Amino acid sequence: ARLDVASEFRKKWNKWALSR
Repeated sequence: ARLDVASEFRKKWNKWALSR
């Protein structure tokens, strides 16, 4: 399964959008 990771990666990227 690549959902737990694919989802976790979205959380780490979200900070980039909120920081940018």
